[PDB]
Amino acid sequence: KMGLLVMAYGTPYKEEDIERYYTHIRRGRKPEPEMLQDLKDRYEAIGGISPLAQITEQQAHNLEQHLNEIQDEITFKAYIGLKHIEPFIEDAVAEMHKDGITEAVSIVLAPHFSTFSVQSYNKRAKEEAEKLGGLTITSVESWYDEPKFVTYWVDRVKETYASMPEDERENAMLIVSAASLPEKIKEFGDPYPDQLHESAKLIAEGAGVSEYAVGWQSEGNTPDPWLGPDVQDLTRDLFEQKGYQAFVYVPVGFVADHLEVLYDNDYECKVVTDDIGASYYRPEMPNAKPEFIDALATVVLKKLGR
Ligand SMILES: CCc1c2[nH]c(c1C)/C=c1\[nH]/c(c(CCC(=O)O)c1C)=C\c1[nH]c(c(C)c1CCC(=O)O)/C=c1/c(CC)c(C)/c(n1C)=C/2
Ligand SMILES: [Mg+2]
Repeated sequence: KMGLLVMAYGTPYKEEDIERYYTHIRRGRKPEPEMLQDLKDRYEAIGGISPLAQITEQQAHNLEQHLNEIQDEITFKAYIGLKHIEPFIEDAVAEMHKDGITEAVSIVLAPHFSTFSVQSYNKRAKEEAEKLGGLTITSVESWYDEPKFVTYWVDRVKETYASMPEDERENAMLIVSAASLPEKIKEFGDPYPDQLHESAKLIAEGAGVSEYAVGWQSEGNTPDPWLGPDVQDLTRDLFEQKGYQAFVYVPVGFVADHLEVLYDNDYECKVVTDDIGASYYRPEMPNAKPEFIDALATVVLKKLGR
């Protein structure tokens, strides 16, 4: 019986939880009334918060079921650990420990390694396990290069391009993005930026797309600079330089239909394309599709040498 610790940033399960989620992200400070209202507005804008938290649940559940289905050596038990939403990462480890689990494999629902989004989760998780004792966690650190994951996006892209009208297919620009982070991660030699660039190349060459670019999105609002250029500005600058008739957005850094994709892409990036008279394209996110789950299953099994 092995533990399967699945971690992610987290999304509120109920609208009544939006505020605390914000506080947690703001590290103890409740958001300003307007600031809070502006987040609530965005969730409504995309159809409600309700569906979002369910996707992460289905991903972990399906991953557990598939891993236990494709091989008979190990029986996995999934535990969700989130950064800003209960069950928190430390709560999930505590529960694995309480349940008697002595060995566990963890994986973050973000393909690129970064200090802020993968290393900090693994660290928090392992430190809690050590404090409890008798629980050893083996952590997946990056999987953006897993061929089945790359293939997933390559196929979604080939399809989008093959469904475009003639004019666009010859004047389209592919934008591969991930969640931006403070530039100070460089102080730690964080390869996050490099992994994104490689992720973009792998997908572009796989789909046979030659015109593509790398951008960042969803940066937080702090006094420090964040990884740029932002997808919105990148789209404008690229249009100004070649007048592309279409932009295809691949938020490879994200795995589900969350706020960053449904809003920051489907709304804010479409605002830019609409403004410049270009079509907007954004292939389906992995969510809990079997093709994606099989990719994660292979990633976990490989980490275990199986
Ligand atoms: C899911 C994509 C993502 C998000 N944040 C990070 C990532 C990887 C990382 C991060 N977001 C960050 C940080 C910490 C930056 C730091 O250490 O200063 C990381 C690693 C926080 C941040 N994020 C935001 C703010 C305003 C801040 C600063 C909070 C403060 O006032 O202290 C904004 C959000 C929000 C809405 C609350 C979301 C959903 C969110 N951030 C941008 C997205
Ligand atoms: Mg924003």
